[PDB]
Amino acid sequence: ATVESLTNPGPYTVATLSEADGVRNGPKYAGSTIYYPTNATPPYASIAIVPGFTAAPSSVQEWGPFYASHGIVAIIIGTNSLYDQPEARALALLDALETIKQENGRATSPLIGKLDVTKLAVSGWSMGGGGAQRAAVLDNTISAVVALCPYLTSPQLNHTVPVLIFSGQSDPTAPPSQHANVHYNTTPGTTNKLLFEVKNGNHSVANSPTGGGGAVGKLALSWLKIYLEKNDCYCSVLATAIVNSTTVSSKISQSYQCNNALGVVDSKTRFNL
Ligand SMILES: [K+]
Ligand SMILES: [K+]
Ligand SMILES: [K+]
Ligand SMILES: [K+]
Repeated sequence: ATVESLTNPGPYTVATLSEADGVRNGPKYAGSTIYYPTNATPPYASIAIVPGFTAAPSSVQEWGPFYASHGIVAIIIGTNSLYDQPEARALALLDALETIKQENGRATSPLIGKLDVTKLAVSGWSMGGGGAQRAAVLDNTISAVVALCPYLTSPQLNHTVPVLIFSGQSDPTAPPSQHANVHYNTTPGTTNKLLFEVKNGNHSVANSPTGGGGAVGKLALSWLKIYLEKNDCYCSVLATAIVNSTTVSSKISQSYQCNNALGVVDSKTRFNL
């Protein structure tokens, strides 16, 4: 229940599963690795993560052990090129979530009976981060979105899913003024949302929780503890992590509501260089 609880490595032991073990082969993506805690108390929430178009899962793979070491199952999927559009990326993520849902009943799976399939999140890089936010539109029962330097040009983001957007100030591929910032502002004002731009960060800056000197992981994990796991003890943690993280940011926009130990906080603050 403190910003110290956001340490990389968390406390749980991490193991992995894949199609090599019998995991469902989802038709809408190319390969999965499931990172899961071996010694957390069931059930576990899950997050599905997808890299940008053409990019291999190794580009975002450090999120897997990070989230799983904190009790959150992570399914990282690859792509074979299909369509150069963030909407095929949304459907890939939804198919990854179906793989998680089936995994909860898969005979011989170490995760049989251990997944809370109503606590599902999505995350993605570049067009995968546009896809993650569109996945929330297409399936508004998803519990959180973590977008990593998202790319999506003509966004309709009509959803109520708490969404955390990371961006890179120096991102040439998905420049924040044309992407992340627009995604933040077109998401409904009543939707819980948070925008964090890494000062001088390139397009890859949120590909690992170590981005922003660790700020990326601290904010992402706090966000999921609150909105995916429904653990209000992490409301004040996120707030502290945000203040602590301003040193490495060039822009923060907050518009989210959160219950702490003493009451309700409706944060709408903005930081700019
Ligand atoms: K496949
Ligand atoms: K799979
Ligand atoms: K705050
Ligand atoms: K809001």
